[PDB]
Amino acid sequence: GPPTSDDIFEREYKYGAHNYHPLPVALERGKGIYLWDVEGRKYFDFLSSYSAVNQGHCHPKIVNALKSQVDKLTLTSRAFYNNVLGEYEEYITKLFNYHKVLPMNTGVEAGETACKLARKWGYTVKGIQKYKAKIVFAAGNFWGRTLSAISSSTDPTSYDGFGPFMPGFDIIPYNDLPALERALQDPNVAAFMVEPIQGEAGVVVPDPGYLMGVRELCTRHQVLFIADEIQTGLARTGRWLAVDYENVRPDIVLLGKALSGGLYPVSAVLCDDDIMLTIKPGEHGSTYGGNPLGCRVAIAALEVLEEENLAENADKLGIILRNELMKLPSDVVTAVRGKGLLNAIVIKETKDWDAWKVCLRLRDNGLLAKPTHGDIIRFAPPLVIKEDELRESIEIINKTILSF
Amino acid sequence: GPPTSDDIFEREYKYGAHNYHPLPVALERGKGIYLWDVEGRKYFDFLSSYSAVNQGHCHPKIVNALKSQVDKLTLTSRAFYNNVLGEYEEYITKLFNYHKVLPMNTGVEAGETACKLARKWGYTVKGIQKYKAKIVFAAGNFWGRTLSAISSSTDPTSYDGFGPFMPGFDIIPYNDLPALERALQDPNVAAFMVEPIQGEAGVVVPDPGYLMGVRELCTRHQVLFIADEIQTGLARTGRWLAVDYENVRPDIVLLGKALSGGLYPVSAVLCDDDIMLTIKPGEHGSTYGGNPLGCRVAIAALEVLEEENLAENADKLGIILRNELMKLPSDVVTAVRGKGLLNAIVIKETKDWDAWKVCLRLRDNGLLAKPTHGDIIRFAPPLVIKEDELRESIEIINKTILSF
Ligand SMILES: *C(=O)[C@H](C1=C(N)C[C@@H](C(=O)O)C1)C(F)(F)F
Repeated sequence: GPPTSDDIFEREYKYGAHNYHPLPVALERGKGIYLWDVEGRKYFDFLSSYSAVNQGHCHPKIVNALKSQVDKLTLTSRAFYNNVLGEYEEYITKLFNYHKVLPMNTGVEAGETACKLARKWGYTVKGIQKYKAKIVFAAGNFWGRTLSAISSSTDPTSYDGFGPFMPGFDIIPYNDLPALERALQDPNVAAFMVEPIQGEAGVVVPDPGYLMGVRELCTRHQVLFIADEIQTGLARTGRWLAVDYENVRPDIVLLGKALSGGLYPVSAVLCDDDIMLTIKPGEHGSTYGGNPLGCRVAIAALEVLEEENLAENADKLGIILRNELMKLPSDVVTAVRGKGLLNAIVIKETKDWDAWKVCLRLRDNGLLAKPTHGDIIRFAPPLVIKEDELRESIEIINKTILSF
Repeated sequence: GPPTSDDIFEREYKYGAHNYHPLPVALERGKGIYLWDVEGRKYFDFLSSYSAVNQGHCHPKIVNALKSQVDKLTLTSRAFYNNVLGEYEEYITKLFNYHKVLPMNTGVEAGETACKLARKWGYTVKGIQKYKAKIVFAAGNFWGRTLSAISSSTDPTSYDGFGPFMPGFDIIPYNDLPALERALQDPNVAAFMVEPIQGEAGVVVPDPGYLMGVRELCTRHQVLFIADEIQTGLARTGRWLAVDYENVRPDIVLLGKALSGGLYPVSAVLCDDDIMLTIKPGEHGSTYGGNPLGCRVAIAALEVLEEENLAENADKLGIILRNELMKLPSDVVTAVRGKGLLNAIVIKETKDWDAWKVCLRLRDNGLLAKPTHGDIIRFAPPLVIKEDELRESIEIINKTILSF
């Protein structure tokens, strides 16, 4: 017969690096909001592959886009033109209202690209002396695992044993406009990179007016505002971009994860000509960036978000979800936070009760969620979920919580 | 009607970043060794998407693996297990005879992973003081476009304007064993990372015995030998790994590009337990790394290379290609170099005549190649090419080169 779940666990333990400690579930099929493991059990997916499958698993429109293109052409490299890339470029730039896009594959590649743009613009436009340019980041940030990305992290698990670290990266507290203003007094700062909601830190939502104040300070001091929307973008928080809640237009927007509906690693860096064109031909690239197969699925993934009005659904259903989670007792859950369908709860963890235990029992009751800290659980189902599916999930959550 | 080639160029110029200056040809289909542009013209592909379509464009076996899996499950994220990853991990580790593999998406992510492994092993096993670890690179190296990767580059187009740079990277000449021996006197060196053939630098082939000498010096001084085979591996030079020509075993091997046959960004870091397990759960990863869709594609891509004996074909046909190119007059072609089907010619560049114009005319005569410097042209067709097709291509190259 086929492998069991324990077969799958031990094969990976023997032949794969040990860089992850996954929840013990061996999944074999996904469709829409549901996942199935190899034993045939069905689960509500309340992680959405860290918001990569906003459109649900294996969305038919995106799948058909991939199957149509894979028989024609999948990779020319950027040494030549292909017929798909410019169609995607015109589409995504008009959708988010920026001049240009630079295509990359993974989220951390988008962030590295943004750092390279900020520095090159800092030297060639702002007039910073080489190589004194600084980029400011917020404590709690997460944007990947390259040496550069971990050099801006305040989490020791990310950076311990991996130094020495990239110079020119400064860290300030999140949700702290006076701290930002102080940092931007230095004219060698080229950019501030920030998540409009910090996902990895525990769905940390900054105070109203924070994004508007970041925009005001960056513009005043001639500093690029880089908004990392790789997790928060693409309807997850109830808008095309989380910055849309305060009408804020960043200088550079990063997109990734759900840009492909989970079918292909596609990321994007959006900005206007005066920034984008500081990088000349030959000065930045990627083998697979902008390939025609990824472009076709990104177009379809974006079309799904717009056609099915998933931002409106995430906003309306997130209100219901937060409202129902807030009914849970306050000797069990200490806080409920989030926007749209990016939410989290904080449990009152004791010496013998934590969030990993809760998620194990949620899995036993047919709902998959992952804990982000010893006391925080994220709830992020695909945006295609309907109200009755959500209420059935809320039921599983309520029953699981108080069954402790 | 459909966009013309000029339409396609103009649209990318308007909506896409200008980080590339591609050869002006607009492809819409490819299969095997051939590409078709939107006007319907047919071309020999002598770039193979930088050796990512070693198996030829749209290889039916790889396409079938992608189409079969895209219906089932494409991305769970590493928070859970999927049933495919461990089958791939077992397959690739047994094929290359290393204990373990760490899956990533792009080549530069694999190189970043190797640098992190080297540093972590350097501090936790070798005993180097934090954070004094060094990694030595060879001048001319290329391993991607992150801030860390360009920090080791000697090509100003890669790094100029993008600093300040990552510390702890040292540079020595390529193909220079005395220089490596002198560099490895520093006990703080954790690793030497090197390409068995430098592709981006213009297909620079080191002297016989270089790789053996590298392995000897790295072992003698307790330094990790990291072999970057993202371009040279996977039958391109006539072996599973280019280091097989000298039968040496690196401590870490990097694979990328053709690991998917061009259908998906998949890369891999191979090494034994003593190195791999220095990275603990939660200390490294990637959203799309190890997803089931990429794994299914990679298994099929590797099976194609094995089943069709593409290494043997590249070895046999590459010597024919080089011998025929060497018959051109020295007034025109000053050097021919390569291994297997990774080859280049050096032309006698004048002020009126350069590699770009040769490649423009090659395109006019039905063959696509790209210059890597003003006087170097790479010739690297897919490894499924047949001898008669190669000889037809050689006639095109002869006619084009001698037509000036
Ligand atoms: C691949 O072997 C190599 C290239 C990269 N690496 C990135 C790609 C690009 O710049 O788009 C080209 C080379 F050396 F060109 F072949």
